[PDB]
Amino acid sequence: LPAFPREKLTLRLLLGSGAFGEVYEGTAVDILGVGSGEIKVAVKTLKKGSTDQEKIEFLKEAHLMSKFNHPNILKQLGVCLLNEPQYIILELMEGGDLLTYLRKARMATFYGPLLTLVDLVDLCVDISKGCVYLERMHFIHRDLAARNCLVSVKDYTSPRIVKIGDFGLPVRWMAPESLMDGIFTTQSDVWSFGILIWEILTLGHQPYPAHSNLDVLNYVQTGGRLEPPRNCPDDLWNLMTQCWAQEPDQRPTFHRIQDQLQLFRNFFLNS
Ligand SMILES: Cc1cc(Nc2nccs2)nc(N2CCC[C@H]2c2cc(-c3nccnc3C)no2)n1
Repeated sequence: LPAFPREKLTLRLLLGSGAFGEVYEGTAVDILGVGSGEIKVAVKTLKKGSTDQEKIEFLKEAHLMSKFNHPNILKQLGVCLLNEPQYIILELMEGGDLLTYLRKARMATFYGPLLTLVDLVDLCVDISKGCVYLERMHFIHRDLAARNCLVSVKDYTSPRIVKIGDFGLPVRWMAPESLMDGIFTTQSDVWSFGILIWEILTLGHQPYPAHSNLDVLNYVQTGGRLEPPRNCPDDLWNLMTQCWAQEPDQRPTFHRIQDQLQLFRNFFLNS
């Protein structure tokens, strides 16, 4: 657990209060090493006067986050758990959640979307590399969706990186086995990854839009799948359908998904 002195941490603005207590944008000194300097950070706080039951949950969250060191997984830089309020220090993803970033790219201008197909494919590659790491760690996320991913930039012209954020009812993202049997495997995360790349390729559309949570479980259990995104490339729709195979055993691995996305990216770039 990366113990960090709260004296080297400064809280500057409030990002929100949708987790344990509040999330702050701040700065940390020497968090990446003694002479590294001041770096921008996100700070997950646990409210002072929190119950023992809440402290243990915060401690669990810090233990899970300490296991992840990958460019496409949100990184925990340090923790302040000796005193109250408790802090979980994270790398700052200034662009916010991927769903909002996608929706704003579609709904901002008249000329066209602020994200091209090649920008979208690179978002899929970034997420799939994060999933390969998780599959290798034998970690099952349980909630892979665009709302649970973060973007490093807020603009649409700078180089960007998408990271898998907060770790796991979200019915539209759940595979059929999770819905009826409560089975949660890396192959059910593969189902969710296909839902997330559909979200990316539609620039933030809600899956199964005409349907409700009860209609979704009925429709999906009986073989019904999402309609293809408008002008979606064939090889991307091929991989999306592979991810939604009724049997988890028939669904491809994350290592295969990364290769197929990489092969499509090369096939697309050569044209
Ligand atoms: C414009 C911005 C940037 C940012 N950046 C962050 N960077 C790191 C953690 S939060 N956060 C935010 N927020 C708005 C709500 C509160 C805070 C937030 C979002 C997340 C998050 N989201 C998706 C997946 N996983 C996580 C942990 N956590 O706090 N708005």
